[PDB]
Amino acid sequence: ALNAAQEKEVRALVRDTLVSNPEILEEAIMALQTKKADEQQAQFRQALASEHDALYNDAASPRIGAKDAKLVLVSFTDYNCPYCKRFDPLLEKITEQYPDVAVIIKPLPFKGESSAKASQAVLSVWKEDPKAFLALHQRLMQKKTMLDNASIEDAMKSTNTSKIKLTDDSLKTLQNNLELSRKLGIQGTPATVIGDTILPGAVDYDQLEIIVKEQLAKV
Amino acid sequence: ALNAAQEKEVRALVRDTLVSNPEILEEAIMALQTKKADEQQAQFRQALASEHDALYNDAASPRIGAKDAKLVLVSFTDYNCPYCKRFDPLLEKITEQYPDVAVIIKPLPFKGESSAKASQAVLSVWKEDPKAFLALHQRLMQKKTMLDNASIEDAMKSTNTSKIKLTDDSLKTLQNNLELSRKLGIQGTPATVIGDTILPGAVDYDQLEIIVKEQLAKV
Amino acid sequence: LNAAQEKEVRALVRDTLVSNPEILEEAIMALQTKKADEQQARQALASEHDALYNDAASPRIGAKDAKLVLVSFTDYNCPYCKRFDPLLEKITEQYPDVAVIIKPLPFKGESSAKASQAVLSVWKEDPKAFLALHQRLMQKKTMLDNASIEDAMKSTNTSKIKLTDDSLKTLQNNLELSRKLGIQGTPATVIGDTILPGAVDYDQLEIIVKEQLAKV
Repeated sequence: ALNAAQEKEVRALVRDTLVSNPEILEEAIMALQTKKADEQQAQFRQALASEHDALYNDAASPRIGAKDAKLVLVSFTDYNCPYCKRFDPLLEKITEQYPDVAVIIKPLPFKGESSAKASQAVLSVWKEDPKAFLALHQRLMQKKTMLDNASIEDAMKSTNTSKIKLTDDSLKTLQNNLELSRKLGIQGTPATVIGDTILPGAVDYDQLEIIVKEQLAKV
Repeated sequence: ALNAAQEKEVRALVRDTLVSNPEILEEAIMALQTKKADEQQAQFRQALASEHDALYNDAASPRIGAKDAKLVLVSFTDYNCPYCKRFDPLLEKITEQYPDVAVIIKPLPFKGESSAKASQAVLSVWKEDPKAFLALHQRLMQKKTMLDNASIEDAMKSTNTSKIKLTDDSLKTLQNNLELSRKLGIQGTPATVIGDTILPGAVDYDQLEIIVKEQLAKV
Repeated sequence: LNAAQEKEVRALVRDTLVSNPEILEEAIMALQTKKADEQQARQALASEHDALYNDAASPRIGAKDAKLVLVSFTDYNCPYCKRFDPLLEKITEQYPDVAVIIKPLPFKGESSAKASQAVLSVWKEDPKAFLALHQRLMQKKTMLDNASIEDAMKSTNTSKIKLTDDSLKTLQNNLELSRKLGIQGTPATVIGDTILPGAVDYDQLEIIVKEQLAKV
């Protein structure tokens, strides 16, 4: 053992050490990144059921894939999130390889104004010209640099959506995405809803393919 | 209480433990998501506790399944609700496949006049002749268009309950269900209490099996 | 100290966190403000001068006394990074006055963090072997996994080198760095006072390097 008083001082040092040096946390996160484990969460079934219509029946939420689809994934993502930029082509590839599968995008504004603006832009484009959304979506994901208004205008120009107005209705959609994320325990991106579980972060295509196939099976 | 060299060393052992063993972090994350999920559900669970006798001990509320079941679902349903019609067979299937599980029906007058009349009919049947309840319950639930005077009467004719009087007392039980739905936050049908969670809509058999199995284990 | 007590501290770290998730929620909050403190889209590369150019743990391709040092933020699993790396190398080959520092990033997932651990670990212990492993991992056309990484390290005489936990500290520093410079994707190359935001034609790259080299 060790002094019953020393025990409680170690417990406090665990708290003070982590909160004061978040690089410790971020390195621990880096360490967890090297472990190939899907960290699927089932803590939120009730909340997912309770929010079914907000997840899957919101016409303002862009869709990649078939409206006909048998399985719909919900991607909570941020156009400025580096892991998001890399995880999205995997999600896209699922819909290409499994046409029975579609992905609903829920953009989030976590990394600031330009995230909010990009979110606004794609949501607006989706509402006015659904078929032009995917190109703009991809173009934003390809930006290697922190977005700003200039680089968003460029993305819209090179994807012929520059003439589409960013609307106020789209911001209501964005605030829904946010409150919805709040309720599903989603505090980081990318988070992916696949049936009853949430995939709290990005995974390898191999792991994603298996998870889709298992849920695509259940229906 | 603890020297400076050991404070210095407990602090360094925080970083090392977490970075060397990311699994600790993963546990801590799950623990947190569980905390979140539980806190978001606390109001609902308090209500479930407060309305326990109205939920589980009202002899006027019909039951499908063993009176001594280990687990009792509570189905808030409406005979004119088309999703209730798709879902009810799944709830029945659970009692068929899992004899330790029973379902209590809470009929609701949500969709209109014939919803109140249909609820009154099955509640009235249940109390006079419980054995005769289920065939009528099934029959009304099978009807595809909204019920009216004639189809409720035909439903009772084909299930030999036509000669059972629809009581005023049966309406006390109906009003009780309304009260119960308000206090539990049930603002639509179907809704199912399963242990300490509530399914707020129709879900496929598999997803319902998983919740029932899980809640059955915790007993 | 005291090896027995040290065992308990380790188990306390786990039990304290798992039994009180609120500590983790504070810590994430603390991390949030950290990421806020850093994020920023002729600005921040200047502040981050020592991080950029004087990290011993950061691998270098080219002369140690080079007059121009490009900084390559890159990912071993990123196809555009795989195609662009040979071009940055060719620059050092054709312009021995130009060196390239490598900042591996984990953006494309679990193998990217491992590939990054391997090269940073090899650079600390066996710097002579870094370049061979770097090109090897960059020349694989499939997603890295544990097998192809081990296979790549055998081929380059580095299979006896442990992938350290300390190299993750460096990998997290690269994450910090890219936040402060507004680098959200790969490849991205720092050249003088400007950041080249993707894969470009060699001819284009050459022109920019040649001008910055003359600015010195």
